[PDB]
Amino acid sequence: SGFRKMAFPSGKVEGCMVQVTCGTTTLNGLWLDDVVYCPRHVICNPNYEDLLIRKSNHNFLVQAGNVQLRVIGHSMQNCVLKLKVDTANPKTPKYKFVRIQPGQTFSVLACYNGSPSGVYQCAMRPNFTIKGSFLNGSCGSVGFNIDYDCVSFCYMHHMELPTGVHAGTDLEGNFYGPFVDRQTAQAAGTDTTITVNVLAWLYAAVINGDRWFLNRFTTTLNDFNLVAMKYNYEPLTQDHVDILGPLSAQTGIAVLDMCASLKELLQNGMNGRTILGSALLEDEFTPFDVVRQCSGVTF
Amino acid sequence: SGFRKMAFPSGKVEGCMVQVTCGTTTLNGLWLDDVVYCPRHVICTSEDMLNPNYEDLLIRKSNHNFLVQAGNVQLRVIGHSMQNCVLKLKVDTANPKTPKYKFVRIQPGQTFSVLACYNGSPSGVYQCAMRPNFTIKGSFLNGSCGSVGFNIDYDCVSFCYMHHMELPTGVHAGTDLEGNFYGPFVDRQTAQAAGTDTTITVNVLAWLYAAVINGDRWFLNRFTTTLNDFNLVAMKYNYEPLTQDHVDILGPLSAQTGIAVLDMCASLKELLQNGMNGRTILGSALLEDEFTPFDVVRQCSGVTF
Ligand SMILES: O=C1N(c2cncc3ccccc23)CC[C@@]1(O)c1cccc(Cl)c1
Ligand SMILES: O=C1N(c2cncc3ccccc23)CC[C@@]1(O)c1cccc(Cl)c1
Ligand SMILES: [Cl-]
Ligand SMILES: [Cl-]
Ligand SMILES: [Cl-]
Repeated sequence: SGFRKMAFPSGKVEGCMVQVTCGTTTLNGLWLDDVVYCPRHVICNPNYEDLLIRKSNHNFLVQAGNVQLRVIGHSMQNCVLKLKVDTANPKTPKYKFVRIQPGQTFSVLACYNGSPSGVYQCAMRPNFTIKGSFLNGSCGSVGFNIDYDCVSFCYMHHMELPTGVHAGTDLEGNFYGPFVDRQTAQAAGTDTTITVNVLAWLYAAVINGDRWFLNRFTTTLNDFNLVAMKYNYEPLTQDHVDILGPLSAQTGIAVLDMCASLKELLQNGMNGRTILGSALLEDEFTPFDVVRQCSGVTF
Repeated sequence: SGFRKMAFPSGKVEGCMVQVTCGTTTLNGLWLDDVVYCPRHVICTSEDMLNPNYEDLLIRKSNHNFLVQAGNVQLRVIGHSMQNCVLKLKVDTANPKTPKYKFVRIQPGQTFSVLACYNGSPSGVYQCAMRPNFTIKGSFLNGSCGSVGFNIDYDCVSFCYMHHMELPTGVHAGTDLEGNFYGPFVDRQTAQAAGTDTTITVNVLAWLYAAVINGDRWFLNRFTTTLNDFNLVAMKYNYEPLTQDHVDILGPLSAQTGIAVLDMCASLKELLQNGMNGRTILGSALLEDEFTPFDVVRQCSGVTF
């Protein structure tokens, strides 16, 4: 029993975190094989090709623990700088670089000066930002998922927006969201609630014995989406209904039967009650996260 | 900016998790140097659990009855002893991944990270607090016994909890790493229940100071309170009494924000009376009590917004 916001074990990622320094800027890098990946803004309206051409290998100081790595090459890929080093990381895990979609969750290993400080779970919001917990010096911290023994790196931290939310790239340097890596007026767009995730969390509550919100009613996909659009909820697709199939079979509550429960919660509120210790509808657990936590999958 | 329920990086603890098997029972062990620590109920069957005589069950076991697996490697047990509700298995290999560590017993209200494990394999990490009724609100399934709670301030891991059981309300009970249970619990299948739980007042105040640091002040008021009047009100909402020690501990946060502890107490009194009226504090519609004053200082900026 119990249901917590759970992150993946961070050990395989901790063994990859390094400190990158260029002039006065210090941030975090990810050391995989003989390459250190970090935000390109470590070098400085920026013309990154012009700033980079003026740098030599010895201008980049890379520290792994109490050991200085020597940079033997450098290149830029989108908004990420790739620093070739002479030493392959002996702690390099089995890994892939994957780009995630809004609604997907991942673990973040927040780092300062190449040293991991904490791990938390979060979701890529529909507006492509993350509601993270980052201070200055956290740039280069990464987001990941673990599948069997393979680490899938999906996020690298670059900046904080004026509302306190965060923006970054995948490990190929492509931003999530209409953001740019420069000091200019940028803002998070209007956000929405991840509907399939709220439904998954309602199924996690039922499995754990919280059933007060269930009702005898069902709905159609179209009627549910007309209601959900009114409350700034993301549209629910047939793919989402299909993905919730296993949870629907385990609890005996059809997906549109759970949608009718959700419609009632949106129109009436919780009336002083809580679901899994929360007075708000939680949207940062995916259907797979619910299945994994209620089954004990290990890595 | 931002405020998340943050766990310590689990790598130093992952390298210590092993699987312990005795007969038909399998659970998790913590391998530090040449000793594997695990719940003593690994020697019990389901029937034994009503009134187990652990001394009588243990005397019938030999070293070779304990199977310890670290990854895909079998460790050899060369000795065994019981210390309170923990079994200590001496092995013939020191763990090369043993971090710098201490065993610490914590008090109610303290927080810690939990590395939940099944078959000696880590599955996830989350943040917890020792409730005032000495239970923890964890996420544990059968097979998670032996999973541990810890903190990693600096490079040293302080082990504070080892998981032993789930109570009928779905909450969890366990011991420190010397095998002493937190609370009035026993490792017996006897009728046991969590006592009435309360809210950790000093932690809610710490979290209100975190909200002020992150730029929010909507909940503040022009009032103050005496400590005694605050406690008379707090007890009516099932909040733990706030002591002079708690007021002292909140001193640094009070100095950073410019809000006296007793002025923050008046704000808490008003929130209890009025609710949030559709508003949130750090993204929550409930008052959060699983962040300590120390956690707030560790996570938040030193410069208030
Ligand atoms: O947003 C930024 N940083 C920051 C990142 N994360 C948290 C912060 C908290 C507080 C202050 C800054 C934070 C660090 C670099 C930064 O100022 C910047 C500026 C322009 C473009 C880019 Cl890509 C990055
Ligand atoms: O509570 C217990 N366990 C469990 C531990 N954690 C989560 C569980 C979830 C679901 C079922 C059991 C869980 C495993 C051993 C257990 O049945 C037991 C019984 C009596 C005393 C003791 Cl010390 C331990
Ligand atoms: Cl609601
Ligand atoms: Cl010791
Ligand atoms: Cl303590």
